[PDB]
Amino acid sequence: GSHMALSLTADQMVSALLDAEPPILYSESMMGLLTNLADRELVHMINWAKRVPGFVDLTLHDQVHLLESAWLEILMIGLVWRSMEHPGKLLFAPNLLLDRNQGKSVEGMVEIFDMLLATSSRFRMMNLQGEEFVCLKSIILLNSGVYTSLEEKDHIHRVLDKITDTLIHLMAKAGLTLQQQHQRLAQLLLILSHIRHMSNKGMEHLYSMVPSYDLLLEMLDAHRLHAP
Amino acid sequence: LSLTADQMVSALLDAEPPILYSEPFSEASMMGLLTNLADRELVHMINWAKRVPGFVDLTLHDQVHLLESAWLEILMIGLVWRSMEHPGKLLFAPNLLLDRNQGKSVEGMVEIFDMLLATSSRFRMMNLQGEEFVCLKSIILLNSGVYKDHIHRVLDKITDTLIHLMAKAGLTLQQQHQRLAQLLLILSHIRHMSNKGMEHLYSMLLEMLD
Ligand SMILES: Cc1cc(F)ccc1-c1c(Cc2ccc(/C=C/C(=O)O)cc2)c2ccc(O)cc2oc1=O
Ligand SMILES: Cc1cc(F)ccc1-c1c(Cc2ccc(/C=C/C(=O)O)cc2)c2ccc(O)cc2oc1=O
Repeated sequence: GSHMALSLTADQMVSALLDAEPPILYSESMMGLLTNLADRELVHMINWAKRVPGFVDLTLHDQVHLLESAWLEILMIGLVWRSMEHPGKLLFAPNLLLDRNQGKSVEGMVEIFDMLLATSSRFRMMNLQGEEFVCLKSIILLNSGVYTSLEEKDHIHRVLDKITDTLIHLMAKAGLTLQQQHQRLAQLLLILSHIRHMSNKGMEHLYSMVPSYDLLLEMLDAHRLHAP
Repeated sequence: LSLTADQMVSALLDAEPPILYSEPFSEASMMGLLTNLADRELVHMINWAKRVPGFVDLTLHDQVHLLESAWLEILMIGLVWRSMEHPGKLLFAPNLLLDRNQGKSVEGMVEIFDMLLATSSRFRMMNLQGEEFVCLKSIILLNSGVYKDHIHRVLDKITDTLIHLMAKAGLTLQQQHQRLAQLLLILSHIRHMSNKGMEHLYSMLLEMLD
């Protein structure tokens, strides 16, 4: 059978997102290594993205739009998640744990590094859970590009409300008061604005030294050819 | 800090800057007109910043950084608010209502226009209220240069304040959290616009604060 996204309970949404997680990939000149990693991560992101409840309900063209706006933020949230148990360090991959100082070997890279580090330490001191993380990553995929067919927008927003509900359930089951539930949610959603900022600074940097709409369309298209 | 939700709102409503006026247009004239308008609003913005509860308690360094980081986001949300009832147009001032065609007269400008219009169309579709608006505007000032325990206390207070307005208007407990989220996710898109806007402006405080 098939569960429509707007029918999911909070626990079924959490279970769907946890089950969709991509694996942690390994690293194979700093930049060449990072690009290869991202490239490989990308193929997996696509598989993940189609398992986000509500995503395949959209037109294909709308799917690519959302993925074109969100892809670098998604890479980044994952990076900051992996880096959480390693203060001062970015875990690009387990064989590629880089610190602030190595970052200074690439011009302008330290600033983004420091932004990424600060986001990671904020997640750490907030004690972000795995179950919250997956909610935030999905929110990113659905939200980044939604402000740039009226039924598609409404549907995307209704799925966003569902993940929000799911985040509130997690916080209520963790014992937070209503005030605390609202404040932590707000705090998590503001971190998302900073992740957007990081992404834009990241993109500026990449264009100055990248998946287009057309490649992501092709990669989305290619997914349908995968052997199950 | 000590204030109630009512007092916070009241304070925010009282601190609101005025709507300024602009002083047929060419490209260079339209941009001079927008520049001079924004220059004039920045003065009032600094003044409004100082009346935001919690802001002057920060160090002057933190006050300058937040404002330097957030000024365009603030200009932009004020614009999107003003333009809300004007489908397909940006109300930069009552005497400077500009349509999508008018923005095509400067290289790169129209892309930002569309993004501003979408934001504005989104606040209309949501029925953004004045009191919610002022809360969001203050969240932007406190959030945009944030990444310190004190900033986050004020933020939590504004969150609480937004929720109380929502409660006051009869929204269920689920509707409240849903709406709060929908609004703070708009803040992501406003940050993005600011970034795009800054990029374009490179393709060309200490006093009022101290
Ligand atoms: C650290 C950094 C600085 C930038 F300034 C731009 C991007 C990054 C960055 C990369 C590096 C990166 C390098 C190249 C590309 C290019 C992709 C492509 O060409 O398809 C993408 C990311 C990254 C790679 C893998 C990953 O899991 C997370 C990451 O998070 C980041 O913030
Ligand atoms: C529409 C736009 C496109 C850009 F690409 C950059 C900024 C804007 C923009 C401006 C125009 C603007 C033009 C010049 C300057 C400053 C120039 C300078 O200091 O030299 C600032 C704003 C603006 C002006 C007043 C206002 O209330 C809101 C506004 O919102 C915007 O998004």
